[PDB]
Amino acid sequence: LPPAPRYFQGENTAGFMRPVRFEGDITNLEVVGEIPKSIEGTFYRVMPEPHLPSFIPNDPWFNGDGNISGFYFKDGHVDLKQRYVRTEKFVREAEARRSLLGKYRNRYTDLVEFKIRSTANTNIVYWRGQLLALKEDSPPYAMDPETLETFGVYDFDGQLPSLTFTAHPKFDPVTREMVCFGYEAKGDGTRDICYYSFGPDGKIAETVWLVSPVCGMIHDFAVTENFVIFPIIPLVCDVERMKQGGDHWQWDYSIPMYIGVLPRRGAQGSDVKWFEAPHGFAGHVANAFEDDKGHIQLQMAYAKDEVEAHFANFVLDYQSDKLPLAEPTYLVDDDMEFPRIDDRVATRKHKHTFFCIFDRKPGVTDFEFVMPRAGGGAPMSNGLAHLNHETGDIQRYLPGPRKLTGECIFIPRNSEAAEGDGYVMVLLANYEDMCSELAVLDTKDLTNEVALIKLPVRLRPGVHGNWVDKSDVDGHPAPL
Amino acid sequence: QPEELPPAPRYFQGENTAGFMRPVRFEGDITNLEVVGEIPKSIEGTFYRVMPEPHLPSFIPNDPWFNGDGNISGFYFKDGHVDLKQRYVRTEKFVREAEARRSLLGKYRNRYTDLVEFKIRSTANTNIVYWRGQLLALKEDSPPYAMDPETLETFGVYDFDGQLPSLTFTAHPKFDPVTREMVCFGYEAKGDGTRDICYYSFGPDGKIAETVWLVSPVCGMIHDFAVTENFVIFPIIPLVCDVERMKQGGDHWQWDYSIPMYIGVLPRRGAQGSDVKWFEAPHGFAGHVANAFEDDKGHIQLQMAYAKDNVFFWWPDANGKGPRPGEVEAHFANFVLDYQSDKLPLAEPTYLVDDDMEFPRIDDRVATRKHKHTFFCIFDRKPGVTDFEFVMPRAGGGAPMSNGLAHLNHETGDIQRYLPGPRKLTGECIFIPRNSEAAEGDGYVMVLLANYEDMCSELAVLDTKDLTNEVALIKLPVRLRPGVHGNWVDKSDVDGHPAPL
Ligand SMILES: [Cl-]
Ligand SMILES: [Cl-]
Ligand SMILES: [Fe+2]
Ligand SMILES: [Fe+2]
Repeated sequence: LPPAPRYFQGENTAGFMRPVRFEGDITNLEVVGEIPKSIEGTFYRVMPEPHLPSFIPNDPWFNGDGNISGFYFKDGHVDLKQRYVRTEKFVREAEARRSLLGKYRNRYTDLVEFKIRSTANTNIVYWRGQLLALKEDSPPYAMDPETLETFGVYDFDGQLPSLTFTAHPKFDPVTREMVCFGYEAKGDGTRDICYYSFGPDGKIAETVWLVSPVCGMIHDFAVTENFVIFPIIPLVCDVERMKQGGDHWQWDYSIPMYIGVLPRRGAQGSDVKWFEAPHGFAGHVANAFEDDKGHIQLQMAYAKDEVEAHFANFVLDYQSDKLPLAEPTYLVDDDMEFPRIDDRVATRKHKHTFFCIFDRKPGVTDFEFVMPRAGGGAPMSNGLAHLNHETGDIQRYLPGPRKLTGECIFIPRNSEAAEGDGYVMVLLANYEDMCSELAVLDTKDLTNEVALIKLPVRLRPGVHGNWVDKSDVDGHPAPL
Repeated sequence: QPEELPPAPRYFQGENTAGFMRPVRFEGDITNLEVVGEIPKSIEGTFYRVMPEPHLPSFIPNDPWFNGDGNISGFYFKDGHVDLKQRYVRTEKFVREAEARRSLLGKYRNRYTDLVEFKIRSTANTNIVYWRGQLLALKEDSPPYAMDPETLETFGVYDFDGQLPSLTFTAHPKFDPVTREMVCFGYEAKGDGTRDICYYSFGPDGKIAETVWLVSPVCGMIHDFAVTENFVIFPIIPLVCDVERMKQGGDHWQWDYSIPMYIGVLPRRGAQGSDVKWFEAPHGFAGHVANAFEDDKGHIQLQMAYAKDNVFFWWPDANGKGPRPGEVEAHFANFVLDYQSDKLPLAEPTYLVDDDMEFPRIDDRVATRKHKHTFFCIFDRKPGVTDFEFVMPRAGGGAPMSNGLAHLNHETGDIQRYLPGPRKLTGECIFIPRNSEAAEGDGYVMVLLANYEDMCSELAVLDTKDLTNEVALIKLPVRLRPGVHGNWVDKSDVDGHPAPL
């Protein structure tokens, strides 16, 4: 076997990116200010954090084993629980005490044969009394919301029709359905997309097989009352390249940003229309909804070719036979990503969005101090913004010149709160202290920290996270 | 409000919790620790160490470091790999404060400052030893807390199946490698300010063997003791307890300039309390015992750290006077005691080395018998050895400092010194026999380093053939607060203690 290094080396594991690899508990986290006493629930977030040094030099950040953080809030107190997902990779590498899984999404570089290659390191969502730890090349891993014990790879009682499960399922607040898909749904380099949904009784509802015009990355999707929408990133998979030891993904300058529209209920695969947005990068979906003309308003981060994407509105008409789309309109000027809405209006008209920004205004980030301490290979964000879509008012939270942010969560103030009224939480990297902090903001004034929770350790830059409110028996908020 | 408790802060403040002393308070696992160099693959066992680490901010401003809840680290070694397991002792203090989510226990050894009545006040934060399949987490004002060596689960306060005769159990029991006895005592054994010492021992069958009640000439701190084939020896630190001072909110301990360093000698087997002889060493501070043994004349050679002033300077005299931090040096002293002698005053001890030293360890395979190897912490004040300008603003305020280890060969007089570097400090070391046939003092030394450059802890592995060379440096991703005592439990020892030489 290629030798297993006994310590981490290279930019992906330097400074703030150095793996900690802790599993366990820190109760009674230190707090500056006051956590509102009525907040009750858990903030779950996932970070890639390699458990063992990779035998692959400069293994990318996005290949790291999924480590789940839960912040448990009650009566103005907060406790941390942290545990690795017991993926096949994690379990087999822990038993061997060395790395065995190879390059990102290239099984031809693995030192042993894996059934499931998931690092479960992209998203952590709640479904019917379990957490689902998500990686778009794999089924979910089911976990206990209270103990963070791993139950195992989850196939929804043998109903899962796809080899793959998106990191970005949508929760319909009216129907209580989890709306899902997988791309490369029949394995490496396949153009198969499987669209499927689960009702609140846990039974599969939709299953539709459709065909992508290229084997492209479909990272995120959008759901409206009557449609599901598949934006394709121009990253394209060739299995022949992989068999020679090459990358799963390669950028294709020549192709549009395809946006597939499929009827949400009772469709065949041939019903998909592959609209052609101008060449660019499909970032995260904020939300999509049908307007009173029945046209789809798709709001998502969009880049051409630190966060360098813009908050785009695409207008889609399923009835239109013209496949080429106009350039989108832009809702704000900011370099942005990681958009969140009040999920009580998901798949319907939203008028509040919260997102990460990278403000390049001189002085906002002390780059001279931060860059030599930051390591490499994770998105950077130096603030949050709140857009009111009705008034056009924007509030910006800037944590400080020596701090960066992850993706935020939104918490309704209570079950009677107006859309976008409540609290925002976001994990900060404090490069001064080389510690993580959890900031609690009131949506009445996003510029002010109501509480700053001071972790005694670093949490590596992570990916997605979700709020599970104690008032919601099914873990998801009630519709507005 | 009229009965309102003093407020509990929601974050740590003060020097005792700044920089490297900032509480982490993590419980759980870090497996497969990063290693520079190579851990010798034949090393198999666990290094257990305890640190005081407050779980909740004290209602007392600037609460001393030594008031922190006992947090147990285990470093599990096998086949050149090492895993960390970390867990708090479930003391009454820990459990009740966790349930209230606030501090309730008051000053060090002053129950009159507690916000509620405790049955057991232990923080179990001084030592962690192995006895008959359990860990015992030790604090000299309390019985031990029993813990699982594999999971670090707390079983609870331990009274040795109802046999424990004392309210108190020393942090420094001795393990006789020939008889396999655990030799123990407690001072203040009948409660606050009592002069009662209970000397007791447990055989390898778990049954109590000795129990002797004796009387201290003063209510003085007996932190450590020594055991020979035929004697037990009680050196008293001139820190003295007055209960009347405690009732007014004052310190348990206060320095007494006027008294000798008393050294009590009691026959080890079948004695009455009246058989103790209270020898009078010159006024000074009784530091840790390396080891004691009887020579061929039957005289006791007691080897211990000894200072001429108050090492525990945070407990000063009645006028609040004492030494500054770093002012008092302890030296490696040899006291000669003859139980048959009727002269109570003793000569000044002889000194084995010049170094400012403490935390002496021997090859415990010769404990209570003649030893010819000692490993100890040193504090070298030679300019440049510690970069104080860099370290002091990052160190917070904690235990007196160590910037190296030394190995003394008592036969040859040869000393080797391990200096980890100008921006690193050391804890107490452990000694590991190379194997069951190794000569005395032949094997490995481990020591936890505080690396102030990286603000991380490291575990250094040394071979006794050359103490100056790190064979492996284990790089923890976190800080472990400076701790107190630790012990090696070798996988080759069914009872957790090495076989006699
Ligand atoms: Cl598990
Ligand atoms: Cl326990
Ligand atoms: Fe994503
Ligand atoms: Fe001690």
